[PDB]
Amino acid sequence: YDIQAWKKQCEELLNLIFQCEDSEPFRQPVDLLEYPDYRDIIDTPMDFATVRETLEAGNYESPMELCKDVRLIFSNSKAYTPSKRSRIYSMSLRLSAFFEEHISSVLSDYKSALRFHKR
Ligand SMILES: O=C(O)c1ccccc1O
Repeated sequence: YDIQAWKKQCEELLNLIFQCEDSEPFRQPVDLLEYPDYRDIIDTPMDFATVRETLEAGNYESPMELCKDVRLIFSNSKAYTPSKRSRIYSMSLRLSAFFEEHISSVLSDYKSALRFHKR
């Protein structure tokens, strides 16, 4: 029932993601010189370094907020891809499955901690 435990759990999950080869296209903001039409399709760029920095700055109030930003990295890849069989989009799908399988317990534990506190 540790209400604060999600933060270190998310830091550790981000460490695992940064080690994953599938995260390489998503570690830093999409290079706008390499993809000049990116902002014509994507309204809100997001990347894992931004997520980590937001977390480290103390600017997430809950793991659900972090999860919304990570999910935005994946939805941006899905929206920008010219093909559902592209290399970068295929990496995003694997990385998304890995993230979802690991974040589930972080969210569950946080929500359980809040409920225990309210009780
Ligand atoms: O699928 C792609 O080719 C792609 C390229 C740049 C950024 C995100 C992407 O999904």
